[PDB]
Amino acid sequence: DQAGKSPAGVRYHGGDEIILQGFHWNVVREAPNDWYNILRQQASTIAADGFSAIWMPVPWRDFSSWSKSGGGEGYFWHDFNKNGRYGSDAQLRQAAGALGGAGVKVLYDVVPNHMNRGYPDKEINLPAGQGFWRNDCADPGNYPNDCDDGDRFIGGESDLNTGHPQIYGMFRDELANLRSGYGAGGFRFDFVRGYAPERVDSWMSDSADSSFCVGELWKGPSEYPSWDWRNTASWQQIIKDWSDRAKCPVFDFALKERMQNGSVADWKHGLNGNPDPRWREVAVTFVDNHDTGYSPGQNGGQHHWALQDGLIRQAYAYILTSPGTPVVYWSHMYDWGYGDFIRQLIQVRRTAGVRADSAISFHSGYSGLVATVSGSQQTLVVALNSDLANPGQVASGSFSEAVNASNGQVRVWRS
Ligand SMILES: [Ca+2]
Ligand SMILES: [Ca+2]
Repeated sequence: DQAGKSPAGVRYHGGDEIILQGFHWNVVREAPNDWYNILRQQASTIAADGFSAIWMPVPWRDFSSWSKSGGGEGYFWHDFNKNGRYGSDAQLRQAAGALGGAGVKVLYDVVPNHMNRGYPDKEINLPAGQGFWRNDCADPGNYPNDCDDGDRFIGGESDLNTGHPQIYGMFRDELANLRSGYGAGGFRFDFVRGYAPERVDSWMSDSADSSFCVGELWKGPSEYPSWDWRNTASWQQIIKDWSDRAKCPVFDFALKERMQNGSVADWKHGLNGNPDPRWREVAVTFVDNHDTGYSPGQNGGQHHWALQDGLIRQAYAYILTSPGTPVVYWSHMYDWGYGDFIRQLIQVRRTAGVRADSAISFHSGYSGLVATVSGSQQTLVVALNSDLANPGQVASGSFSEAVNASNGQVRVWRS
């Protein structure tokens, strides 16, 4: 595993990560108080399957509950105590130690934008009237105010002033605590529309400068005011701007938007397909997560923007053979039967030496998506939902078949 920032200082940890999202939405209900135990038992399998990193659930305990129903998943934590719904503090340390010991770096989901302000029994008790909260200031709507330089979560009454020096430092110190005591190799930043991107750069500089970073900016052009250049920008431009200012890789919601709304041919318009390596190498690609996708259990999870059945293998073949940094969803890998296919694709990626900045060229004249990917060791030809017959139609050189699945709807050849 190679470390290192990008030529622009973006914390993509060498560009060679292959990430597992290590939970689904209903874990706290399907495996009560037992998930860290399961992750520890699975650590050697996760490593054998080829993952270099695991995105862990929010480690801060969350005892919220609402009624559709949910709660406890981590995104409405009430303090940093690790004895939450995924397992105990001791069980987390054991899981992180087993994962890191197997070569899987541990990335913690962290939620700075808000906390369960009203929870009656908690270690973090921030009064009103000192500037600790968004709503200490006038709050006319969902946009920055004088106590919060980003957007708000629902009504905003639980949004923290993350730029207040005491609140900034509270998170700074907890990121350091996760690194020194819980084996953190980096962080996944939740709801980054909620606070300044520069604050993520500051947090990482202070507490984990050489670690891996990724932020979730999920905000389409139409959510920006009419005077904001982002209101008429592409999804790529919006998330790339965030990554520039955070010095952090960013989830490729431009690719997700094309997978949900466009054709397979159109998947080339994700951030990870951009011909400028400074653009595509900061993309963190994914098929579904705990929010967009289904989960086992109640209500099928959230499924807010789920990829249809018929495209799952194509989508995994695309992200695992292409630039950017790919993320595999727990339930596709270990619940729903795509594991052997994904295992094969990870081996193909590693054997070809595809990394976050590998070149990718898209070919016209065929149906579907046809791409040539320049790995450090091999060239790949990838044909998804395509009438391409063979790689010699689009590439020079000698090729052999590496993947052929779904009646030829997923084909990969390697040089
Ligand atoms: Ca690395
Ligand atoms: Ca906020």
